[PDB]
Amino acid sequence: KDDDDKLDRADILYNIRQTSRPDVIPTQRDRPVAVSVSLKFINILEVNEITNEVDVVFWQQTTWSDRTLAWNSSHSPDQVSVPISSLWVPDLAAYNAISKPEVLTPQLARVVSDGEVLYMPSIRQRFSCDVSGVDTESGATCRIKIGSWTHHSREISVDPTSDDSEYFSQYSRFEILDVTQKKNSVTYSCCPEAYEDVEVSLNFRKKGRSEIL
Amino acid sequence: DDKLDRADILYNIRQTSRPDVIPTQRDRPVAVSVSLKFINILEVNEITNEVDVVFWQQTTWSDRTLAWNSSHSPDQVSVPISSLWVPDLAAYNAISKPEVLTPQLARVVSDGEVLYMPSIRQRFSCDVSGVDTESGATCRIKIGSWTHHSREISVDPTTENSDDSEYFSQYSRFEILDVTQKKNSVTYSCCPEAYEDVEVSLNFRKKG
Amino acid sequence: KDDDDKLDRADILYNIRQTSRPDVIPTQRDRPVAVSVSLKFINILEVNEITNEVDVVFWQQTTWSDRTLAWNSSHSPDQVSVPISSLWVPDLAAYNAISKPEVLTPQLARVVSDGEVLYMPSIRQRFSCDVSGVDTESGATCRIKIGSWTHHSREISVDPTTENSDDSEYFSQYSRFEILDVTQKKNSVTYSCCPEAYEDVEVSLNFRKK
Amino acid sequence: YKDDDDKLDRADILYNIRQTSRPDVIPTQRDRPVAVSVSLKFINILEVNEITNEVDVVFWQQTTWSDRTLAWNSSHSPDQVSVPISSLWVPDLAAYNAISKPEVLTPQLARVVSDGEVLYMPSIRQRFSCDVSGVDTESGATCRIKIGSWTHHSREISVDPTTENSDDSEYFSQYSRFEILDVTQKKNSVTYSCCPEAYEDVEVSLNFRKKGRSEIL
Amino acid sequence: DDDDKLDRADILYNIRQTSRPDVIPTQRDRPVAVSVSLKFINILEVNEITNEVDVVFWQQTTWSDRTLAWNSSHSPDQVSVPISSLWVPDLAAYNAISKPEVLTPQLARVVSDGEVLYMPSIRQRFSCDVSGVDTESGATCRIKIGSWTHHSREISVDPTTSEYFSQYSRFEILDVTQKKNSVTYSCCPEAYEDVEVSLNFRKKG
Ligand SMILES: C(=C1/CCCN=C1c1cccnc1)/c1cc[nH]c1
Ligand SMILES: C(=C1/CCCN=C1c1cccnc1)/c1cc[nH]c1
Ligand SMILES: C(=C1/CCCN=C1c1cccnc1)/c1cc[nH]c1
Ligand SMILES: C(=C1/CCCN=C1c1cccnc1)/c1cc[nH]c1
Ligand SMILES: C(=C1/CCCN=C1c1cccnc1)/c1cc[nH]c1
Repeated sequence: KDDDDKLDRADILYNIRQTSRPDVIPTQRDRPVAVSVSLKFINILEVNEITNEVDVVFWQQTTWSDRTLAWNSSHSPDQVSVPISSLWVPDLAAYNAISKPEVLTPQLARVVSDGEVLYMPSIRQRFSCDVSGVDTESGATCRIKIGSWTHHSREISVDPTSDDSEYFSQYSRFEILDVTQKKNSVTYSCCPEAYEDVEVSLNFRKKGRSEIL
Repeated sequence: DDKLDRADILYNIRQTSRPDVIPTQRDRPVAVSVSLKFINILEVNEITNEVDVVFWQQTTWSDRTLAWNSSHSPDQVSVPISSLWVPDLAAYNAISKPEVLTPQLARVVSDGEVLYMPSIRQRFSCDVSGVDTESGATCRIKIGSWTHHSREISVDPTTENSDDSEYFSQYSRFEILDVTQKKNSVTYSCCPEAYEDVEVSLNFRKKG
Repeated sequence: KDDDDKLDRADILYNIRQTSRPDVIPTQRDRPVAVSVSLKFINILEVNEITNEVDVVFWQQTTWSDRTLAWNSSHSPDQVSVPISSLWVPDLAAYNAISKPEVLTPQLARVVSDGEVLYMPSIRQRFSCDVSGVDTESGATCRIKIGSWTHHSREISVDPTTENSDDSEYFSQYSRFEILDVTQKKNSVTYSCCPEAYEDVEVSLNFRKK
Repeated sequence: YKDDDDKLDRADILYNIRQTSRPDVIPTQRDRPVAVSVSLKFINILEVNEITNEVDVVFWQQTTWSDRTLAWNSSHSPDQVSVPISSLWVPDLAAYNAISKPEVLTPQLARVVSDGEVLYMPSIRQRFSCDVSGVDTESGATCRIKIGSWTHHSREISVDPTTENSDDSEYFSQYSRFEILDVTQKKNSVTYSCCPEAYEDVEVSLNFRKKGRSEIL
Repeated sequence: DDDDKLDRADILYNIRQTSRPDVIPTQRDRPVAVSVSLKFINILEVNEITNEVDVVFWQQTTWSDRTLAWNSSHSPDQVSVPISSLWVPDLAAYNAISKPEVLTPQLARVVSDGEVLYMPSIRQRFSCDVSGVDTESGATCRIKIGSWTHHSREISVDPTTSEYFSQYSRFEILDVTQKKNSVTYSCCPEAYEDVEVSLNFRKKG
């Protein structure tokens, strides 16, 4: 009932900008920042079986908490939209991306009165992954690994939260069999740091395939 | 055309404008009217079900806090959109960034109405089958606020049906049979919020 | 003889930045701002007769006046270069452009002591226009329509030049195409919905494949 | 390590770095050149054009140097923080044979270590003019990439390799059309007969080949 | 003294206090003398159908601004400076058909005597006669570089009075000339001083 009180929203934005530290990780209770990531695939635009590359569009549902941003919403809006330039956002990258992430949507996040932040850009991006079997019944399984680029596991944990039937375009030349998203840890022989990431396994295949029976 | 009046109006708008806060008046959602006027259909890819199009995105809404008495001053001024709140519209089936081809200025009217109408080039995933037939193809584009649900913003059409004869290029390979624009509400199973959108059905065919 | 007086130039630039209102149309008295636009074609890069599209490069000579910027040049520079971010510039758009105007050149304008402003970017841009006849002796005639995007005729008037040429001084000798004629006609656009009229110049590019 | 998640500590370190940092001045200590270490970890080879002698590749550019004025005592505070590169001096590296801008695929953050070490490792997609002859043979092609400071000569910046040899097995995509045989990185000093200054660069030699070189037809 | 950091910071501070990035550094009420020399690095994406060519070149650009000079008897002789802190000539390739792609860090060198050197590596496309590219006589590209907005009374742009070209280009250079040229248009009285660069090349073989 108080959502549409403009002055209240303006004051909330003011409060957020006073407290927000866009360049500092919001670690609370001496624990790493728990970042949840879930990709909702919207389309598969191009796949190349020779080069093992895919071109896809997905909604990157990204959530985390910063309780320093919280406010009492007993008589004020429960949520507001905030430009991400005013907020800290996780420095996520896909390890096997071969193009820049192209953000297709307005760069606004939602901040909830309990301090939860939700940012969900629609991203088009190209990846190097296993496209073998895309023209078969069992299809291909393209794996995409996403994690913090510069923050190791003691600082940020990136965690997962389907056939994406609610999201995936019915007009794609491909169809999604299954999308699994699992916790994964990465370490390199040179160095002690581990990186937490989510491994997204996209199992898909070409629609209306012609087979030899 | 009184320059000092215009400068003062712009000053006033910038003193009052809150570019990041939705202009909810009373305790109601912001009513955003959107109407796409198609100008060109550049490419139609039957292999991939994709279209590349150019359209004017006629967008209007009110912010009465911007209003002024224009009895003896200009009725409207042009304002850079960076000085204004503008709705965070996005097309759900866009597969490229909206490319704005025109100067990023809005008109503000002395009654507080704002008109923003970018020319946009953008690619979409949609049903392209039938494009070379009498019935044509019907490509549906859903547009709405990306982050504001129905209690905060309503996105509504103006003209429900039009052949865009005043807008669409006579030199295109294609012709417009009908552009239908209707209110549409989207909810996802995961969450309670609804998003109020305009569903734009672009029915077009290859000229022959 | 005072053009290269550096302190003079710095002071002129200072004065312009004190006076200039980059977001307000420089209307003088009770009249629209008169804007002249002349396209000088450098090249025609690609033409598609099936889709009726062209890819061109041109110098967009744009002139207007803001008398509030004028100064007494009797013992100072006649002109200076000014970043366009410091100036009001006409919000011109090509109504049949199908790509963003790509500016190839430094974004500087000239301001003359009498208040004339000249901005002439080199632009690469694609258009939807009539390419029919490009392979004939008479060639194709592609019309490019340019006017203010948000200012109607009471606020900005776009006045065509009286020039008639094949742009021999500008156009690449090595283009696959040849320009037969480039002309401009004043035109006014109105839509049935609304009373406002928008002034434009229609630039007619008559060209053919060599 | 126990203090890594102390948020106020991190904010204060960032403030300190921003008070001390001179983003446009080389961090010369004593009167010695800034020692810049560079190591390219190749991830993908996207395109190899045998007609034109061009390659399009993705690599992680591991770049390290020291600015001891940024150091702090981390006995009871975070050992490292992430910092936007706009707040830091970064070496003005360029590849002499690049034919496209470096496209940075990742967030533009560096790590600053409490001893003053800085680590910046962007993933970069870039195109190069190099020798691709032999890519379809057993011995492969060897594409050499020369990287150095664009405007600082050897008295001001030295650009040196880290690891001499590797097949990048931990980094290179197993799904590429190509496979890496060896990546060698050597110091190289370049002077032009016109002028006296020398530029101290790294020559990166990427020896790679197409998989499945024996085809039917 | 070159690697004295505080000295370098102070020089940068001094340059920024005196630099007027938007005002031409005309001295003695004479035009700014800008010297330009292109070093060709590569010839790429040559299209014989469309008569277009990509070139990569280092654009060696020098001029002086004596107000930037300092006494370097006990301090650095030279420093690197972001070009945003300096006036730089507004050079353009008048005839180019693509945006210049600057491939290198946008830093200039400032010498203690006030000399400035800026040398971007640039990739850019041009309209050229490519018809003879596979013949002994070859193809020709003409590139005209000058100030975009400053005429000859304000800026003079003159040519400076195998080490660089890629050994892996498909093409080889037959000749390069870089000549003083003054460009005037029938419509208007101003002349623009430019360097006319003629690049003659052919496919190897
Ligand atoms: C660096 C990694 C691995 C995980 C991805 N990000 C980073 C990173 C770390 C720090 C700064 N920038 C990027 C690395 C892996 C081996 N040696 C260095
Ligand atoms: C999010 C949606 C759906 C409507 C489009 N915008 C949003 C959105 C909402 C909030 C922030 N950014 C985008 C969503 C989440 C689960 N399911 C859909
Ligand atoms: C708007 C037009 C037509 C001329 C082009 N610019 C505008 C415009 C006007 C105002 C703001 N932004 C663009 C329009 C509206 C209905 N019919 C045409
Ligand atoms: C310039 C060189 C050497 C190659 C690398 N960088 C530079 C450089 C030097 C200074 C500023 N910007 C670039 C040069 C000049 C004549 N010959 C070579
Ligand atoms: C203008 C030229 C020719 C040389 C290139 N720059 C300019 C210029 C001059 C002023 C501002 N912006 C560009 C010109 C040529 C014929 N009529 C006008």
